[PDB]
Amino acid sequence: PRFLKVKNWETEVVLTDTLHLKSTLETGCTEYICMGSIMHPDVATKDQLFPLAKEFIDQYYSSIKRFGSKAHMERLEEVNKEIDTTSTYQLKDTELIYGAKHAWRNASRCVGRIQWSKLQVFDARDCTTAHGMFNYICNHVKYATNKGNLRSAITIFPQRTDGKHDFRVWNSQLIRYAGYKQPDGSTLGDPANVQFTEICIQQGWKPPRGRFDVLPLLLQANGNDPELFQIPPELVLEVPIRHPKFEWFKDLGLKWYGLPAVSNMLLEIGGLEFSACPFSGWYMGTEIGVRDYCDNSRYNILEEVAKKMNLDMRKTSSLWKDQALVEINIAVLYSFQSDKVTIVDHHSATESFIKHMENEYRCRGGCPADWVWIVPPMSGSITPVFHQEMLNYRLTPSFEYQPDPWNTHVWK
Amino acid sequence: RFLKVKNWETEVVLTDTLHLKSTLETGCTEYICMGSIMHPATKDQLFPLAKEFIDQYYSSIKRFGSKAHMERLEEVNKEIDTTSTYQLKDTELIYGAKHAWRNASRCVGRIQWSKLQVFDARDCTTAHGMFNYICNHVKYATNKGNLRSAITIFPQRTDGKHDFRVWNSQLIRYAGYKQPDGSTLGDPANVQFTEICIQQGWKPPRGRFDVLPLLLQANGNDPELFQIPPELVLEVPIRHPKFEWFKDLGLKWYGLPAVSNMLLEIGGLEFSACPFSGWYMGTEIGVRDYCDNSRYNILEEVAKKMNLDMRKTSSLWKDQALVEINIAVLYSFQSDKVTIVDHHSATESFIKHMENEYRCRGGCPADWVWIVPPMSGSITPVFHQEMLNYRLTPSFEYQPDPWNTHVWK
Ligand code: HEM
Ligand code: HEM
Ligand SMILES: CCCOc1ccc(-c2ccc3c(C)cc(N)nc3c2)cc1CN
Ligand SMILES: CCCOc1ccc(-c2ccc3c(C)cc(N)nc3c2)cc1CN
Ligand SMILES: CCCOc1ccc(-c2ccc3c(C)cc(N)nc3c2)cc1CN
Ligand SMILES: CCCOc1ccc(-c2ccc3c(C)cc(N)nc3c2)cc1CN
Ligand SMILES: [Zn+2]
Repeated sequence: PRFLKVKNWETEVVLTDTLHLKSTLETGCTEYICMGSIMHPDVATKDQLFPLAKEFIDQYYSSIKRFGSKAHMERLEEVNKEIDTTSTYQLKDTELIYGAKHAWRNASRCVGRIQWSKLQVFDARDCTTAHGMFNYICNHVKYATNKGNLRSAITIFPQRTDGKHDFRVWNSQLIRYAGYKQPDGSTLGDPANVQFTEICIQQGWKPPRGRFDVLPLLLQANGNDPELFQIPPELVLEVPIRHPKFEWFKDLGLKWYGLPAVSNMLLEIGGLEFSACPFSGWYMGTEIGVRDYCDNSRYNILEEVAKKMNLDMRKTSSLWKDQALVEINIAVLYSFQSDKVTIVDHHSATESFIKHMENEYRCRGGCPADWVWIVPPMSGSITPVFHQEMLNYRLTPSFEYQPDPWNTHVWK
Repeated sequence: RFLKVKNWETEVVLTDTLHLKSTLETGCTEYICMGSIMHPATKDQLFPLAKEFIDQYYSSIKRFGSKAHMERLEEVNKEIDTTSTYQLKDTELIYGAKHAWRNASRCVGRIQWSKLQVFDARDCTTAHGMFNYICNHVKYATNKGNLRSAITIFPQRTDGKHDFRVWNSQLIRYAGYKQPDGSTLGDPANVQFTEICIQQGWKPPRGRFDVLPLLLQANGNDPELFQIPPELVLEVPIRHPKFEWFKDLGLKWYGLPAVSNMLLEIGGLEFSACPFSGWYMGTEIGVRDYCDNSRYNILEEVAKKMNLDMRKTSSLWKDQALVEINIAVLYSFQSDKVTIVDHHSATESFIKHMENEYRCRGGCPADWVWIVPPMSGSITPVFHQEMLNYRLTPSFEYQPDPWNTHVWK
């Protein structure tokens, strides 16, 4: 079965996927089970690495329309000799850039991929220490932020060698707010970040103990113990959240940071593993997790918004949760737009993704897409991705999950 | 292998063993997942299918290996030998029909699966008799607004040239007419079937909420038209608890969702006509796609009457009007005492249902893509619930529309 077809049930457009033939790794599904809603369903040896590097180099020389050329054959022989004599190899700058852009292009869960070719790639493979990691990360944050006109970027630190000298960013994102578990069980700040917050304090961080404390960077170079650094506050662009109609919404005291920069994933290119590779874009409004904050000793933001809206909160069928959720998302978009900080709403983002997906089917022969993650977390059926059938499969280069470094790190 | 499913809000982990019993394919492979794709016998093949079903029936009544289990297997085997098919016992039909619902991975309403009223219509021979059985189904299931789940099962497929079919997609739906300009009077989802009914002799009233006639096919014959008696069709005028102008939109909907175009498979037997009904979850009610005027959706018109800024999508006017429409649907059914469930309560019930099924059955096949409601997904408890999807039998299946296969006479 060389071709697979997907249908859009609103428009009746049918697209034909051949790209899936290049899929490399297992999905977790079988002919008898689907694991599509499952969150996640020793270094490479010499013999394991030869074919993975050849596949990548072949793909690279095809993309630049030099497949089979003298340069292609010479590059292949060079890589083969490096693996034979050193058990690994080094990517050229061009291949690194190509590989990072294509890991984004291949990210089946990412709705923002129409932008994939504009990624700014910062080569930090000469970095040797956590201070140098901090320098690279500050420059990335400053460049990507661009005074609110956000630019997508990735910074790539040295690849894994024996697995005992890994570079890692222990933060899950470069910018996130601390959370503090109180003795009485309540949470101050962002509840998602309580474990990592406790690690930072344990490493020596003196917490301000506020609602929106930007966490320090915890940076690990060359397998050494990680080191704490404070991001300069002038580099952290933030948006106060207010509402175009509800005067009281600003009184909730909410703000969010402008730059989503995920820093705990692994970038895999040609069998090489870049365990420190923070990448950033701009937000879709629904992602901003200000909803889980506590306004007082007992109430969510969602509950507190509904209470200030004078909604009936005794029955679920009044849809007070739905009403409040819409208004919170209105406030997020209004505030970012008012402050001229790049943000995209879920209608625009999904409409762009469908245009992206069609272009990729036409020009590339397919587009791996994970419906469970592409459909936004609200108003699903009124966005164009809901009635769009998708095929999910794993192409390389790719971004991958990796274990939390505190679970594996051997402390010096 | 046992497979774990995790809820990422509660951290509850359930262990799935039931998927090891599934025998039908899902469409996915090791290299490609097709979870968002909508649609991914002979004498010689029938008895293994029948044996598998008879086995699980007698296992379910804790009489596996019993004398009656063996005799029934011997009876079914002889009957396939001599007649190329077999007939289910009344008890087996009821078990089979209930477990087809129990196994419907896309249905969020399955906490109710064992309370299903099963109507045996296997003695039916004509479209007039189908009409009678269907009228009795509608009347019983409607129950003056205290809706009750029911299925009516017509005779099984024989050689494939004598199928019983309900040509309607639901027992009760509104007509939809192609307007001279291009807009739509009535339900846009039903324009094609409406044209079929008009071609078949139906005289259309050409309003916004014309209940379609039943188009009924018995024994492979040409289908016949019938008008459901209007007093059997319970309807709810849609109004809003805050917006007094909502009732001026003139919208209404019918109370009884009764899907009639799917195929029920039990023990290798195929029941091509088997309309089943329950009650609505409010988000299902497709009143959103109606046209108020010559150019505007109900969604666009509701946003207008709400005085929202409709020039930019980031004002979220679509999301705001959608919530208000769904508030009005629920308020209206509740005000008229017609059974309805909101998507918060329904998904909460389904999580409890999963817990029950993992405890007593070792798993629950679930299709996340279809279980998560079409609005406010992540603030319902199913969003963060991992699910395993697999195909068990008895099951409800899709089948082609009869007007693509039927040869007229
Ligand atoms: C430019 C604007 C971008 C937007 C609007 C965007 C949007 C999104 C959204 C909404 C998600 C799902 C979020 C969730 O479920 O919580 C996502 C996931 C993801 N994005 Fe993008 N994204 C952008 C840029 C990027 C870039 C620059 C990269 C990498 C170079 C990237 C890689 C990924 C990956 C790997 C995932 C999946 C993470 C996982 O599997 O856990 N994105 N994106
Ligand atoms: C009792 C109240 C019930 C509720 C609230 C309910 C709810 C739902 C919903 C919301 C869907 C998906 C809707 C959509 O995607 O448009 C669905 C699918 C389905 N339901 Fe239920 N349901 C109920 C009863 C039943 C009964 C009694 C049966 C059969 C005996 C049944 C069989 C199915 C099947 C087979 C599907 C999937 C159809 C397909 O795969 O295309 N449901 N249900
Ligand atoms: C905790 C389970 C959810 O996992 C997730 C969920 C989302 C993303 C993610 C990654 C990159 C993004 C970029 C560059 C821009 C943007 N607007 N959004 C992003 C969202 C990562 C992970 C895993 N680190
Ligand atoms: C270790 C991180 C814990 O946080 C987590 C953990 C898990 C999920 C989660 C789980 C299931 C999802 C499904 C089925 C679809 C989707 N589109 N997204 C999901 C996101 C989010 C968060 C963030 N609260
Ligand atoms: C048109 C594409 C989607 O297909 C669908 C979508 C939904 C259902 C369905 C079936 C039975 C239901 C019952 C008994 C109650 C209820 N409240 N809802 C139901 C919804 C069927 C089909 C197959 N036609
Ligand atoms: C011939 C029937 C035409 O109507 C149709 C046809 C198709 C779908 C449809 C398509 C894809 C869906 C996905 C990926 C998830 C989900 N949860 N639901 C879906 C429903 C609905 C309708 C109802 N308008
Ligand atoms: Zn799958």
